[PDB]
Amino acid sequence: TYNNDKGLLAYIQFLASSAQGNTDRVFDFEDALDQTQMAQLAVDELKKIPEVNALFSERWLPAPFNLDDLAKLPEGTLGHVYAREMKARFYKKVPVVDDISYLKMLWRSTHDIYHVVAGFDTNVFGEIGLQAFFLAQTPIPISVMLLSFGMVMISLYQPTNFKALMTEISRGYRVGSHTPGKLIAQKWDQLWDVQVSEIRERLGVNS
Amino acid sequence: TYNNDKGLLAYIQFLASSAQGNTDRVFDFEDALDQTQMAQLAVDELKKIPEVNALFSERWLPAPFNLDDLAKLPEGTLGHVYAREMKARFYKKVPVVDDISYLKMLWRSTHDIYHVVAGFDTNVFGEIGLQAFFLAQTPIPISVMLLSFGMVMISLYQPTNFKALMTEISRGYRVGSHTPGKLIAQKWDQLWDVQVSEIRERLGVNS
Amino acid sequence: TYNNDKGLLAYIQFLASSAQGNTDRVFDFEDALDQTQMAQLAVDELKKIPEVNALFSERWLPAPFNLDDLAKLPEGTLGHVYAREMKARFYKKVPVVDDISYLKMLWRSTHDIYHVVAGFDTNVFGEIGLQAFFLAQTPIPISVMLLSFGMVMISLYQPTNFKALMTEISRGYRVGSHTPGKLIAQKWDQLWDVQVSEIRERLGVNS
Amino acid sequence: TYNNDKGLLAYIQFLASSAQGNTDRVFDFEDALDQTQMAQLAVDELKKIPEVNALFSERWLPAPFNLDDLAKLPEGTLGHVYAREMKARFYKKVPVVDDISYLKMLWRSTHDIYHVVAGFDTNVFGEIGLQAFFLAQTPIPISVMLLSFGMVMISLYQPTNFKALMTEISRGYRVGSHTPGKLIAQKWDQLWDVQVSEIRERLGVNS
Repeated sequence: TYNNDKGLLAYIQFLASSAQGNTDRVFDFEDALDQTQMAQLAVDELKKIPEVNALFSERWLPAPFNLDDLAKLPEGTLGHVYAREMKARFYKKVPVVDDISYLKMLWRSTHDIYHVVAGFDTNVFGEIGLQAFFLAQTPIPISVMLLSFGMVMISLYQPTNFKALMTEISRGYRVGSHTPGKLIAQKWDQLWDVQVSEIRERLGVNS
Repeated sequence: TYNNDKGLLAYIQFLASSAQGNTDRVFDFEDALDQTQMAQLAVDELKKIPEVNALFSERWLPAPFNLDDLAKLPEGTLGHVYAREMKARFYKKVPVVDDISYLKMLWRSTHDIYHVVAGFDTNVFGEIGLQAFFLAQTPIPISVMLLSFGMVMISLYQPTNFKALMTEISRGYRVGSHTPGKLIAQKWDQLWDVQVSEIRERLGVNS
Repeated sequence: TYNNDKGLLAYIQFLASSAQGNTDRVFDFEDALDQTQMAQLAVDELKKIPEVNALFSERWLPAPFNLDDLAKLPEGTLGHVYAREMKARFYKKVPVVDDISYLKMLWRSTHDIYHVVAGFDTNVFGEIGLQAFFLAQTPIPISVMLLSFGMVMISLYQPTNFKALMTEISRGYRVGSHTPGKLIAQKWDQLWDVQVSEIRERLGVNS
Repeated sequence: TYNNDKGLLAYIQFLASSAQGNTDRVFDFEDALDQTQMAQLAVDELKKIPEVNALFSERWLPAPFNLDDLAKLPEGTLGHVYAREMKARFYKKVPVVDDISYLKMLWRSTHDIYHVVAGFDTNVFGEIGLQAFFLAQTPIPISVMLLSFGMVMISLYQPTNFKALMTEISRGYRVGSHTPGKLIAQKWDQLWDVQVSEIRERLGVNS
């Protein structure tokens, strides 16, 4: 019923293209994983968590925001932190037709907020660190693929930075494993005016 | 000075062949990684640990053993445990010409003993668990490649067993990170007559 | 001095992506072949034919045209035929910095004219047939890659059309081998007002 | 009903391994193509030629021979020529269970004789030329794959020999297209005592 071999072909494509813009390569890969068994299983397991199943039922997606208005919010709030680093540094839209296309949209609309709450950098290691945190909480295909990819590309092309990469991966997974409050379960558009330290405390980043 | 692109080609070869005996596929892959920068770096970092550098200097390799004589040793000894499970279930030999060909031989001669001391099964998950333990202690290219491979092949082809795979990977890395006594640093041929619990205690598997 | 392994990675990327827009995939591939030895050798061999070496000296590229003005030319002329089928059915620009970036631009600016003079369809088989005609005359890396790709993708995914593909490939090569007048050597912008039958006669398509 | 994606994975495996014994790599690849649609279609099309369909009915395979006894035959006979060059320079056996396993065995048992009758060298280019002759007569998946592979590996890794490769490929295809007597249709074990010139005349190599 599922074409997993096309998932492997998509991963081989991803590894090979990266050995030669960069934002669209991940979207093309993500799309190729929709046909796999892990795509359906991820949806089946997320729908087992009540607050996540509610978002699937509602088809919840964050309200549009103006970066300039977010920047005008208090000093340590989610809005201010996100906007300040967006100006210092938006995705491929798909029609929501089923559970898989919904999860894809929920992920794309919200995942760039994750690293600010989780406490990871916008750099390569920070992004691999964040994936390890997500995988520890709620495993989805792209997170598994991006972790393996990360490990392979750093050890092959920049092995002098492998220890650093493993330090972020282990920290990410460890912290994510001890965070009961799932990132994916949050209605982010309602947290722009809330302190980042307060959000971390609500999710129980320490715990 | 290093051909890393051939390392990526070797990994793509490995992923693709596995999607179709199995022992020789890993040896061919291992050999293809000798040309990479990570191969040299692994040697450079291992030689920084005194007891490991001594084995490189000596060109230490384990003495030949007769499985029947090992089985005749006491109940809980390394020899007895290894032999009992070998009979219930030997590799590609290369001439030792340099540091990389030495490490390859040391690895091949001894790595099948590792899982009995580390406490991992001979199955697929047990082997991926063991790699995570080794990577936590002394990172070498094959261990990184086999971890990524594991993660990708299970999530693509048997995703219903991904949680189980992550459970072994995390346990492996966690235990390995808390084991000061390096597996690679041991003169295994001198431990056949020593209790497994005693070896685990010497290496400080708990710590 | 050349990275050929990256050429193989580009081909693997191309095959794998083509097993899942389509115009940019060929450009990305073409670009990845610039680093190979065949890229330089193709330039070295083309520069051995005087008429071609003349365009390399001038860094000749076709003058801009308005499709509506070309359509207004007499019945059987190159301009009229091209425009009529363009309306019934433009590329990635690169700065001309050397002979490889030059040949890439010459190819992209002019190759869509080739099929009208050569007599091949705009469809998949017509394009693979045209590449066979081009490889018979003046071999360049993309033609070789596009031919192999063609053969592999049809035999793997649509084998019921393999006989038809081999009919276009052999016709293309045969006709191209018997055409002394090289396509690549022509200053196309000077032939818009010339009959297609006259151009075919000048190039000696029969011969 | 067929897994074509596994055929593509097998080709990617083959290309990548060939960028680093060599006899078994082709057999593993050949085996991976049995699951494709082209495998069945090749059998369906071969069984449409009566002389071939006769061998499919008998599941004909050549009788065993002693190389020393073949060498003792007259000067220009098939036996003598084959044996003389075998001594100057045998395969993976599979149980014949269906038409695909049959064609695989017929191919492996007899294909080394082909080059002596067809007039191609035992070298790399001679083998690629022979496959072109075979594809012109009776197309089977391995020939298509071996042709594409050939073209890609020479243009990527030894482009200075591409002209020579295209000379053998076009000669092979041209000669094969003009040979009515199919190689695959011959009961070779009955021709050991027949002159090579006589066999070429019977098959109509010129025609």
